[PDB]
Amino acid sequence: PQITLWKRPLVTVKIEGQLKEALLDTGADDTIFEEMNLPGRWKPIIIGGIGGFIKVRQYDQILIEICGHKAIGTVLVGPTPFNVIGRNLLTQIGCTLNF
Amino acid sequence: PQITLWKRPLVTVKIEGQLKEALLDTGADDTIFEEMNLPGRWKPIIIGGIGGFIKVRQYDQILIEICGHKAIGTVLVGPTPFNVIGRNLLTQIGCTLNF
Ligand SMILES: CC(C)CN(C[C@@H](O)[C@H](Cc1ccccc1)NC(=O)O[C@H]1CO[C@H]2OCC[C@H]21)S(=O)(=O)c1ccc(N)cc1
Repeated sequence: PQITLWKRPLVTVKIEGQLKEALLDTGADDTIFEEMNLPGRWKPIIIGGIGGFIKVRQYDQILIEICGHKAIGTVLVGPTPFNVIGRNLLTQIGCTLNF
Repeated sequence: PQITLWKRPLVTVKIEGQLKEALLDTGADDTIFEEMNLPGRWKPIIIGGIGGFIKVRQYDQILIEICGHKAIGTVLVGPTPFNVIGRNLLTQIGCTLNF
């Protein structure tokens, strides 16, 4: 799908059987979600952005189906204001910017 | 141009005679640059990111020339870690996400 940027690029994702909306965020290197249960071993890390840094849990090789496209990669869990799909997963669905 | 997301989507920008690289950021509603001077009056505002908020100066009707495409709109100036071109200006160059 082609997506214009007049509104936030929020898509519906299926992750761990749960339905969530997330931002397709080209300014995010990695994917991060609100608090939720995910499988496998995790490690506490600390990501930062505009204004400061948060503590999250890094889960590896997590599956997400993003607007009907499947991707596997690292998903971080923690107090993010929005779920964001970052470049680590955007690449896997072959997402590009065009102008 | 078509831009893949394996690397950060940086582009060279010309703004008020200055050359800068800025992140094509589809998760940013607004455009913000590190400290610089700009024409016109400005109003202080607060913006919030993943882990906190920052005090920035808001400028309106600022000319930005992004990768050879021109746009005019709001530009915020504050202690951002990376210059980001938000949707308020991505929309003006006809930028779209495609996958
Ligand atoms: C620090 C920057 C490189 C921006 N980042 C991605 C960006 O899309 C965020 C993602 C984002 C989205 C909503 C809320 C917080 C963060 N948006 C953002 O900070 O924009 C703010 C300035 O313009 C305004 O527009 C909305 C928020 C304001 S980030 O969220 O901090 C980030 C950094 C690393 C990872 N792995 C994931 C996300």
